[PDB]
Amino acid sequence: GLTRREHDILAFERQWWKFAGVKEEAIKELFSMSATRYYQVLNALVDRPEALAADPMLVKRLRRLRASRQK
Amino acid sequence: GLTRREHDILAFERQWWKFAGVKEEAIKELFSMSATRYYQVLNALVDRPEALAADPMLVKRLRRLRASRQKA
Repeated sequence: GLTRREHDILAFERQWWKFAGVKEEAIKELFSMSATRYYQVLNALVDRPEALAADPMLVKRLRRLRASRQK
Repeated sequence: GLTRREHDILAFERQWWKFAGVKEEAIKELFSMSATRYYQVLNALVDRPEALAADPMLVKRLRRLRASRQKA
């Protein structure tokens, strides 16, 4: 039943899912922490003005993603 | 005012944020469709019975990621 393009979308999408699988591992091995605690730290850090100075483009978009899940 | 771990966390996060950008561009060049219409097709496709059968874990995470994105 799956069309060719439906087959290709799923296969393409899955590759981004296996990326999520490496990031979890990379967090565990790079900083020696759970993925959950990593995002708790990222949460707190994003609102610090010092983080904004460091990478202005990145934390502006992290802030926008934050504000769209609540508002 | 940033510690070493905090600067590294932000650099590490920058790489994955750059990945999401490349995914959008890949959506537009490969499938020649806008990102929003891609997720329309993708999300309508999860409800299709043959998609659940062909791959259990992908749609199950995709089903579980929109259910959570909706419940609150």
